[PDB]
Amino acid sequence: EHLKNISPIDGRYKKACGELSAFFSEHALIKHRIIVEVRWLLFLNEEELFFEKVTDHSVEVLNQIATNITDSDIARVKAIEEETNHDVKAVEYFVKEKLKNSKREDLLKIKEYVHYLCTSEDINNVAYATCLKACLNDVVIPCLEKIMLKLKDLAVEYSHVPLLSRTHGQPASSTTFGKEMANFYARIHHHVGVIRRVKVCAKFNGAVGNFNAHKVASKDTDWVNTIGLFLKKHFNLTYSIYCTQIQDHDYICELCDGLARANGTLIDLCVDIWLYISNNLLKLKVGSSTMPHKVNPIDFENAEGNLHIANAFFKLFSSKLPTSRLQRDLSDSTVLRNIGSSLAYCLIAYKSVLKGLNKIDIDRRNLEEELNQNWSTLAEPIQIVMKRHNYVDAYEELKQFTRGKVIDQKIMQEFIKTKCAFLPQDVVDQLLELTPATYTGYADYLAKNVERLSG
Amino acid sequence: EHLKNISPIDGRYKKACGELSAFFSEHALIKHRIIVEVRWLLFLNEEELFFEKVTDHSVEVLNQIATNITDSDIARVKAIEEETNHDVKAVEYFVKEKLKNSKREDLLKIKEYVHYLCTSEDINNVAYATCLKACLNDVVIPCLEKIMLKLKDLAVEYSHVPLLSRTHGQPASSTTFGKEMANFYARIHHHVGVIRRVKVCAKFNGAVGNFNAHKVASKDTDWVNTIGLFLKKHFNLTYSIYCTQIQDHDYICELCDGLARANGTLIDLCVDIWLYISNNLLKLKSSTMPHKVNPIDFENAEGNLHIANAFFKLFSSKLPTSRLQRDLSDSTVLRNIGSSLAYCLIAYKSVLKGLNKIDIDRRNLEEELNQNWSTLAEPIQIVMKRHNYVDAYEELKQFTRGKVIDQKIMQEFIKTKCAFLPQDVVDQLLELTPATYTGYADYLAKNVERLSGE
Amino acid sequence: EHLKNISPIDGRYKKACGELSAFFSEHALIKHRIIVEVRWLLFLNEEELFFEKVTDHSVEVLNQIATNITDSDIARVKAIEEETNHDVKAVEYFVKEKLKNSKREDLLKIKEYVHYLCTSEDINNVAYATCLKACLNDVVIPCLEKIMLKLKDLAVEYSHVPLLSRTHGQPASSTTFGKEMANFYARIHHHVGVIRRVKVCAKFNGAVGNFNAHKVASKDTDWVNTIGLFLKKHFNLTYSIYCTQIQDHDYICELCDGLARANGTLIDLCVDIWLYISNNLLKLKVGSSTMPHKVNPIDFENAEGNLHIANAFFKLFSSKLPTSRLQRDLSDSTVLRNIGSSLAYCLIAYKSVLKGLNKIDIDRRNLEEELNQNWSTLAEPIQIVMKRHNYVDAYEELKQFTRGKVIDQKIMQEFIKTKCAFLPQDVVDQLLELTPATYTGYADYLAKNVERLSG
Amino acid sequence: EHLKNISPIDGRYKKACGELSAFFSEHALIKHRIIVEVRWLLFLNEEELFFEKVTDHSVEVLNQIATNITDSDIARVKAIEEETNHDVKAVEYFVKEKLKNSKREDLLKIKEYVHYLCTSEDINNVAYATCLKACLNDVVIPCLEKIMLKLKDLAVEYSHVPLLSRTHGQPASSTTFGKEMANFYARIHHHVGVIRRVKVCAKFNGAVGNFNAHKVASKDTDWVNTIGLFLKKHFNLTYSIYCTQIQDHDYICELCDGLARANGTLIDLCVDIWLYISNNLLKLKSSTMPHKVNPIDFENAEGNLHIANAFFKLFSSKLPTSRLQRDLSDSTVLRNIGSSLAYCLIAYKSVLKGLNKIDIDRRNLEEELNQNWSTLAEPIQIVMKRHNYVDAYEELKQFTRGKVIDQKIMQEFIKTKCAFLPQDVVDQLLELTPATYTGYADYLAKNVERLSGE
Ligand SMILES: Nc1ncnc2c1ncn2[C@@H]1O[C@H](COP(=O)(O)O)[C@@H](O)[C@H]1O
Ligand SMILES: Nc1ncnc2c1ncn2[C@@H]1O[C@H](COP(=O)(O)O)[C@@H](O)[C@H]1O
Ligand SMILES: Nc1ncnc2c1ncn2[C@@H]1O[C@H](COP(=O)(O)O)[C@@H](O)[C@H]1O
Ligand SMILES: Nc1ncnc2c1ncn2[C@@H]1O[C@H](COP(=O)(O)O)[C@@H](O)[C@H]1O
Ligand SMILES: [Ca+2]
Ligand SMILES: [Ca+2]
Repeated sequence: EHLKNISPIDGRYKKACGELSAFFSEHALIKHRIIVEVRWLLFLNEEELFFEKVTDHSVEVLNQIATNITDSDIARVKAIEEETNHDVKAVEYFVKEKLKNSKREDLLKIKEYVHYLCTSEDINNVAYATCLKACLNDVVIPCLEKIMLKLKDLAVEYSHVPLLSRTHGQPASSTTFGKEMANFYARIHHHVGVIRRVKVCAKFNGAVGNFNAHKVASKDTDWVNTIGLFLKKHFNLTYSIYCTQIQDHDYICELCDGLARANGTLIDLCVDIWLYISNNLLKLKVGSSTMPHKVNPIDFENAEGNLHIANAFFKLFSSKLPTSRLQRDLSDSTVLRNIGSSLAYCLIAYKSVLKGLNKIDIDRRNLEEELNQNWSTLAEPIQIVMKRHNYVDAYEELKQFTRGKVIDQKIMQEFIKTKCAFLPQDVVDQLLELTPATYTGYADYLAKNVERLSG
Repeated sequence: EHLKNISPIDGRYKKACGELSAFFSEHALIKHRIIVEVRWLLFLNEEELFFEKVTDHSVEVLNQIATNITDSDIARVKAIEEETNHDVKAVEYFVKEKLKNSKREDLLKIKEYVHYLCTSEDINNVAYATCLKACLNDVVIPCLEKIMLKLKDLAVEYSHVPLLSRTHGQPASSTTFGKEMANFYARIHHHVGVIRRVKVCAKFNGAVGNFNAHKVASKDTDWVNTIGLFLKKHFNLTYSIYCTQIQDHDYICELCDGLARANGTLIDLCVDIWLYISNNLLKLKSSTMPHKVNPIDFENAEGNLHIANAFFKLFSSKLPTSRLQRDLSDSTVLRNIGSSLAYCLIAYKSVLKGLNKIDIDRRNLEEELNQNWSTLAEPIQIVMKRHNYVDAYEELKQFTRGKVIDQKIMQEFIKTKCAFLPQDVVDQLLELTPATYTGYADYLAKNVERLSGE
Repeated sequence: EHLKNISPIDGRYKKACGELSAFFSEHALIKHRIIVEVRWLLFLNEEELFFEKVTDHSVEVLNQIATNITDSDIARVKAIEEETNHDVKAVEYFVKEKLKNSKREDLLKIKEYVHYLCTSEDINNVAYATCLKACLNDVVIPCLEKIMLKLKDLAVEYSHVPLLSRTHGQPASSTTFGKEMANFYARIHHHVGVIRRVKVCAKFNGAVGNFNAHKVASKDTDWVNTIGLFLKKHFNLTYSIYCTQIQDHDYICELCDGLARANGTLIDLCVDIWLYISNNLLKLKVGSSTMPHKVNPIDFENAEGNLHIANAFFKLFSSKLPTSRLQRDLSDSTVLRNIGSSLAYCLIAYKSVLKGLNKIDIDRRNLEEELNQNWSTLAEPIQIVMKRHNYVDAYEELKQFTRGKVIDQKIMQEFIKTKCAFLPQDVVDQLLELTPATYTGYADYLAKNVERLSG
Repeated sequence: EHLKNISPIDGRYKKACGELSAFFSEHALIKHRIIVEVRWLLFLNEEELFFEKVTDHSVEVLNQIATNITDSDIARVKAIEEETNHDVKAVEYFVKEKLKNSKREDLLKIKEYVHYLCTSEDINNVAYATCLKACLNDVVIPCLEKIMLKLKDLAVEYSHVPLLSRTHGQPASSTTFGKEMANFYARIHHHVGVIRRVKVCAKFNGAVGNFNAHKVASKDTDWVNTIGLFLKKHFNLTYSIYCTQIQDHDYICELCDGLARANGTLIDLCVDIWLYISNNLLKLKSSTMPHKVNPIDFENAEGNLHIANAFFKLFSSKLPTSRLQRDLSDSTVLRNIGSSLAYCLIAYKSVLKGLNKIDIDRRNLEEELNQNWSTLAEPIQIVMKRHNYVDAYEELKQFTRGKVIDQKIMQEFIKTKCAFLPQDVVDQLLELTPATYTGYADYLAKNVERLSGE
């Protein structure tokens, strides 16, 4: 009866993406807001800006509010939100309540300083930044790196296996299966590196970004330095100093754009794998409800759909998050509640990709037969050699010779024997030893050396 | 506990969109697939194409597999699916086992005909078609029609209330608040009419759309006509004859495009109401300021309409393409139709909540109009021209050079520069104010239902 | 040196789309604005709202301003626009000038009534509506209907030609080449009908949509009825009564969405044709710069790109045109100047599709060999017949029999002979006459009857 | 006559973006392809991989094919293309015929090596890479940097000018005009830094990316290292080793995404300036009203930034996918990179034109602040709390119940409800006004270049 859920995220695919609810769910949002509030009061206590330090034990009681958050804690916040119709204000009340309800006298004194000087977005943006960072570092990017590792394994394992290339869908100079996978490794590797280099930013600046309240409360405090310390020490966050009521969200747009480019590469992979399978060059480990031996690339297909959905959210984010009327409009708040959904679609797709990739094997006989039926792809190296030995208009010579004939091995090798005999005999012999399977350039070297040679 | 859900659809906003799960959830899809399977067998029984009509009571027993589907039945399908890793197959197995266990001879006889001649998409597309049609007809469009009704109520109630227009954000010829709401009514009315006219289509054509199986099974049956009947009689659906393994989905794209255009109009409305409120011209029925009331319903709507539209653009771009006789990437995409409509419903309910908080601020409306006498420049020029004056604009410009234009200056222009006019015309110009220069705004606002057209 | 143009529309592809400049170019916009201004004054003359009718000859002199618009007329408008920095105001001045510069005394009287009561958007929206309507009716939809006719011709011509279907890329029950093309006909036919049914709307309502000026000028005139007459009589346009300073643009969004769905179907076509060619089932009329007999589906590929570009504009339009702050912001004006570009990308793509489709022929031998190597697709009709004669678990019987075997003709027909012998012998004989080429259902009937049977 | 062009890029806005045609037009692409071909042959000559170094003067003659390309040369390539229907092939033919006609023996000898070992995309991708890099470095980014400079000039000049903030469109704690411009400066500075750090990549790897031809032609050459050298020495480009027939285009997507994020920030700015102007707080340096001046530069920018972003979203979604070792659908898409940057340039030039019309309206700024004393609710509560007051919000709410909050009421609250405060603190509260309650807005605005970070 998670089966009665409308979103396939919380419905059909909940098993695939459930680990995300610790980062993104209203429960996790409430939890992290409580933590941010508690950490702020702990920092005010540390700094003694407004009161003398509470007792060592009162500090641990203050801590425990943030380190032991229960389901009932969450229900309590929701209960209060029914009164307030303000979700962050409900958390202030909750934290003050737990302080009132504590034994401690010093804690009863300092409870009025909960949320002191803050605006709601001070709490929210840190909650989101810490959840997003931890989600990507602990769940989403590791899943991407698993796909990357499997592509590298495939690149090395099949580095030598000749494969007929297709440009415009049609036969072209050979590659190897390893090399084609190496190409996807190299791109995913680059995408992961760009994404990991985006800095997750936060701010803590009050009503409109200017420390208005803070300046009145404590005129000799350098609030820019004090907040930078707060965010670094309590959250390991970079501080984006310039903001209105909202953090600008540009780092979210950067991350999402990065993930969206990764997703594009993965869609490219999914469709190529589908096409290799269509052409019977790859086989899948055991399907069709009517044909007993038919096995379909349904993991790649499911992945392709969910990568497109993830990218829809990601385009929405980068398009709408950067704009907010004056010192803010609230339309960004609901949009941001869908960051979790966007990364769920990524995770569903990435896990399907992994499942698909682990099912594939090469079909050597089919790979070989295709290559041996596509001798026309040897046109270029014959011309290249002819030209190296001063032949003029090599392509026209081959064109003339093959005119009105169906090009095959016999014709290509007759062309070498009777039209290239002017070459040194060792060069002629090497032309005669070339096959579409052996004309693969440095595909094998490049495939097995991709870890080292990719930028 | 729904608080641990990742999607805001099933978490924070569950209350606002929960009525959608009867149409769109895996439970709803399972339920409707079972119904399609049962009705196909009922139809084969009616038609006697492959066996003689079963007993009257056996057709009652068959129908009850469809008319009493429980959470238990749903969990059973899911259980079978762990084995099959094929969802529709798991429904075939389920209907068969209900038939095996029925304690009816003639039903044991016909159970091998469950899903006879069908492909899974025959079942899926009818299930989606009926769910989407019912959802729009019963939940989604009536919610849009409630916004329409409120906009028309606002248009009538405030038809006569003058409002300083703004073009490029700056003062322009007056309108009325009711008229500005009538504009949105006329557009939503048009959109709803377009959406209602989209024909919901379905197919039931076997593996690849060609009745391959059907033709072998019963070579003298006119299957085009038989399926037309099946779809109309059992589901009240329009038959789209041409298909591959999949129904083309073009009608879904059309409905989605239509919804997205209505959403764009509603975004236009949300931002304008926000601007009127910002300019203190409307009032509404803040954690720091004691008397501050913010347009948070309209802001929430605005955000959720953008989200619905992201899905809608996705559907319209990806649904139309499928590799050859189909690739399966559409299956997972279609599972998001309910989410897209949940964003709509959340947004529409926020609009309704916001519109019901609206009141005019008459004093601020009047004060603004009374400080924007420069907007009477055009009617003064219009009337000068009517009485054969040449370059009326340059004359007014000449007169106001270096002056800050206000009431005194504009009425001085009329009295001293327009005195050549008939005195009755002079007198009418001198009675004009920005609040009375509203053209047929009041007329158009009151008559919008009657004049908005199709 | 149209080759120095930045847009490929006015550069590389100008030959393909040049007929559009009569509808959409700054030249055409100026031209149609002049016509709208002249027609308004003609209507004021007809109606005698503000002056007694000019002389019969003065009417023809007034007409000739709109029916003889030259390149120098256009340069003159631009010259004036350098002064005004207002493009419509420059047209008012131009029309007044031509009236001043006319002989006529009555025309010298009425020239002050040029643009009388109008706002600039009154002129613009009618200019755009008439250009858009005429462009779609005369150029864009006829090109689409040409593709539709070619698909119908292909559907009928090849209605009988058996073709191995592929679902998930893999073998499935047969169809015919005609039938697959018939499917595209049926969708394009539906799209064209939806698009032709959108009503092109216009308005003519002054500053803010309310007839403010008009009501003061002529209090007893029913302006709603008078404008409806003006738009019908002078332009054959539907009147959208409700507007601000701008016509709402919703009909443009409807048309563009319609074209975008058509484009999606055509992208589906382009990729399917590419895949049939990849699989050597279709051949192209005569390529590769290195392989002498290679001919690539470059027309389909070029079409696929330009359909995506057209759809980018179309998504932009439906997303941004519906919103405009209060009684308008001007950001819609520049957006609308790209309607022409959007339809140029459509026309480039549609002409490439036509060029590609006229190059295709079937490759019967390849079509036949593939079918005859895919006997596994006969699994379903064997099971269907077994079941009709009371066999239980037919699929499992076939599965058991083929276990560990490579399914081929011999195995499938041995299954019929030795596992289906319980069937009436006439049914057994019909099973034994079935081939993948003859198992095509009613594909042939449906393909040749698509004109009549499509909805 | 350019007035007959369909695209506004080459029609109405030709003047604003014409400098782009040197980077992006078919003429520019033809020109750069010729240059790549010539430099490859020059490189084979330097390396002596297939023939001995030609004569000193023959290398001068070869280089001049590249350094003096004319309109005539371009028309010649086009002429050849009518025959070939292959654009790069037409360039091979052109360079060869320049060589055949050169009147040099050693050049007649080596002309068969034009395009040796290459695929057309070897030539195309280097041509695009160099054009895109130069365009961004020389035209596009410097135009963004001019907006940055102006925003910083505004931030400094108006650092101290108080401005009533608006959250949800309604009064909030003050800021300053310079501070609100500093916010945009900091974001554009960040975006420009990201865009500048994208590495422009190229390849030169033959038919399918594997040096198939190269390996057969010269089996002992380290081609990975040789091409690295070619690309760095002749074009100053980074080598992306891994490719199919096509370069992957990922770096184009990254640049485009970066530009699109800068565009979103500039859209945010255009709408905010429009809102400030609407609220009469800024003034600018109408066919009907004689004194009306509209923000048409910002409105034009807003529209063209949406257009640039439509292309950018297109590129990022379609460029990354290519069927197998490539499909040709990317070719026609890449021809639109120049158009996308022309929309950017048009928009950036409109922003610059608008920002240069800006002045503050001090009286209207001051008057608004002086009518919004309710915004001092927070600092009053903050200070009460600091001196141990409990539920300060409820106290102020209690006091203002049923009252329209104004200066008199707020100062009465301080004098009668906050009198328990130290008198110096009371005195400071009584000296606060909404115009002086601006926190560190002035400080942050003046220090933005120094504090915006990377
Ligand atoms: N200025 C503000 N900053 C942050 N949150 C706010 C602000 N004003 C109201 N809210 C609350 O933000 C939440 C927005 O909910 P939603 O639109 O569903 O994301 C509600 O609980 C609002 O009361
Ligand atoms: N040809 C088919 N038609 C319809 N459904 C299918 C087909 N092949 C597989 N399926 C099933 O459809 C479901 C796709 O799931 P998802 O990708 O999560 O939408 C899986 O249960 C597949 O086994
Ligand atoms: N209220 C208005 N209605 C229509 N056009 C206007 C208006 N105000 C200014 N314009 C002009 O519209 C044109 C817009 O140019 P662009 O932004 O390049 O499309 C300019 O010539 C402006 O002067
Ligand atoms: N494999 C290829 N690589 C690069 N260009 C090609 C290839 N095959 C064909 N072309 C040419 O690229 C151009 C594509 O033009 P367009 O579709 O207008 O961008 C045509 O001149 C084609 O002949
Ligand atoms: Ca194949
Ligand atoms: Ca205002």
